[PDB]
Amino acid sequence: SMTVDPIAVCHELYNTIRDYKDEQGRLLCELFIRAPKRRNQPDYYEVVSQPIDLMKIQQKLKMEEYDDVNLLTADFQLLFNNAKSYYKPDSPEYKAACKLWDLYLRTRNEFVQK
Repeated sequence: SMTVDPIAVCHELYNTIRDYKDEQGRLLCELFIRAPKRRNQPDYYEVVSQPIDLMKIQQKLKMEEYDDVNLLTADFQLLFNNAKSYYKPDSPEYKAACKLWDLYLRTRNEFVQK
């Protein structure tokens, strides 16, 4: 719709990512629940400067911080870009990042289309 309620749309988009299974029945978001701890993953933090995960995004959602769809988009962009920065194209993480990002955008586009 051209006239949307961002708080509502952001809740739906989070739920989309939270609940999605691929055709193999894999709950792809499970790979993104927790980012590696800084003090336990020096290789990851050589290539990732600002970590984020679904725990953080869920907390922000609960705190009502997503009142602009662009803010949620930026957080998922970071979430998936960080994964693609460390993990290589053949990895489950990279593949799931590409798939969930594309799902995010497609779902978003249906909510905010003219």
